[PDB]
Amino acid sequence: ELSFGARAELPRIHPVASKLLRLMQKKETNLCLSADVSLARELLQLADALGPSICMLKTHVDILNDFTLDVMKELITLAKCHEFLIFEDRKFADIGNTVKKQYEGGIFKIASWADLVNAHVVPGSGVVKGLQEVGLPLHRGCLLIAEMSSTGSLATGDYTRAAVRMAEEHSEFVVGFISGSRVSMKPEFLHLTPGVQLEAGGDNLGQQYNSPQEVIGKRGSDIIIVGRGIISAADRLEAAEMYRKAAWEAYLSRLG
Amino acid sequence: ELSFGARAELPRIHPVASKLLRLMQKKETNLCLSADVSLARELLQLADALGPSICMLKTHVDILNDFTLDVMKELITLAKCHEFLIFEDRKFADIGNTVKKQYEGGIFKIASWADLVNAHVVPGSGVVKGLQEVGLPLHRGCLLIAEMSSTGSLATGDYTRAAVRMAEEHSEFVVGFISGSRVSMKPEFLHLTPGVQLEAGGDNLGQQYNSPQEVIGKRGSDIIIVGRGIISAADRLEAAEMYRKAAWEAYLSRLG
Ligand SMILES: O=C(O)c1cc(=O)[nH]c(=O)n1[C@@H]1O[C@H](COP(=O)(O)O)[C@@H](O)[C@H]1O
Ligand SMILES: O=C(O)c1cc(=O)[nH]c(=O)n1[C@@H]1O[C@H](COP(=O)(O)O)[C@@H](O)[C@H]1O
Repeated sequence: ELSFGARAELPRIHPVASKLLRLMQKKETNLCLSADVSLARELLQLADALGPSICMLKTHVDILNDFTLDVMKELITLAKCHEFLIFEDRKFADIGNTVKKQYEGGIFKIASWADLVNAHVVPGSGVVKGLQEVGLPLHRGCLLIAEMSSTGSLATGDYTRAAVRMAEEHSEFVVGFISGSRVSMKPEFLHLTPGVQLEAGGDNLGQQYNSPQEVIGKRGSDIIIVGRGIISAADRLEAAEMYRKAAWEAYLSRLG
Repeated sequence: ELSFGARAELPRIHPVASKLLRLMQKKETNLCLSADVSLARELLQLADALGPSICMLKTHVDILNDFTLDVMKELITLAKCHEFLIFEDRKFADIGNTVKKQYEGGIFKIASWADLVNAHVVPGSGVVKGLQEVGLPLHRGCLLIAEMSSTGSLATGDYTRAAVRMAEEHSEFVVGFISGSRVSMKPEFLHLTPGVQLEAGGDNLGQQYNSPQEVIGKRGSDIIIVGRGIISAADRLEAAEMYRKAAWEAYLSRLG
């Protein structure tokens, strides 16, 4: 098993994955903050304070009450300053012709500011083809959703195998997965795992939690995605540091 | 098999489905226009001119370059005038806690203006639970995506059966399906079918077309969803009338 720094140099590595893996090793962080807030001021204050602790900030641009492209300009300034990637968790899931417009256009112009986006594989490979026609020219990457954290997920068995095949056949654009575990044996592919908290539990709407030690150490994922475990805490900086140290040590102990 | 007008009166009918079925029978239309345009002025001129020919106008609010809630105010005025429902084709596909915010909030406030939305079933029933916590109080309905028109779709076999079970277990909010065919034997549930053109063919990004006669007459669906077959035509009104007459006759001939 290679370190993040060595994976950053693999011959078939995507440039976006390489940039991410380099800053993960430099900063000793494999934490992605899920910045699940409705106010731009809160998003930007979290990005500034937690920027040093995170490899990635995950957005849902469509829950932000005061979205403007200028808010995203301020977010890019913080991403550059503190060295993290921006991941818009848009979960594209339409025919190729539709997702290309959803990615490039409308009010959000997601491709103009998002290093990474993600897509469901259920529509077939046209979803990836459509996104890549915008994303390849704009030097972006994509994650495919191979497994989900929620109760009753149908992303199991043959579905997960289809997501891995799709990623591997579109390596020019697909840089990894949203998954609960290592699903690809190819080290060029990132595994990002949501549904993470230090304590056992869930929410009232089908979210299920596992610990950083379980998903990084035992299940072999690379990055934890954490929302409420940080966002709902009083001291979001110390919460981020707890998650960072947990995920980083779990990674180091798997490397041996 | 019951007429649309008789289905509108079924004991377990959802009020949104009832309203739709009534106006389909009154206007002799089972055509949903996929208003896949980037300009508000074009969206509104299509809605006004084609309103009499359609039972439903399907939006992708996130490809509209000049979206404002006022544009949607003007669309509701046309929907009320000409009697059609508004369907935002958002394809919610996240955990329940996230989709409730995506549905109610952000810039789009989808639940404030959309009669219908749709959701993927891959995350499990939490997606429906989250949406219904916004949509039930706002008297809205939802369609579940049981089958898709695109090449390589994984929405087949057990997946489609899971979508039908999920819809049937959430009939307070779920009013039907996006499907290629009749998938539910319960007549209270609408079947809407995209991937429709009069001529054989497809697009370059995995879209596949079938005719109105095939999907309404042979496959037993209720409503055709048509985008480019109308939108790319020179005379969009005459194109809409051709699709309307095709879908309506296919429906009548299945009734006998
Ligand atoms: O794509 C995602 O990040 C995602 C996939 C998934 O399977 N589960 C999942 O929870 N998510 C997202 O990750 C975040 C989880 O947030 P918390 O449950 O608050 O930690 C939310 O923003 C979800 O939308
Ligand atoms: O939910 C949808 O309407 C949808 C589901 C599906 O399986 N296939 C599909 O084409 N659609 C949508 O229906 C429309 C099809 O447009 P045309 O291919 O131009 O007729 C697009 O807006 C798609 O996003």
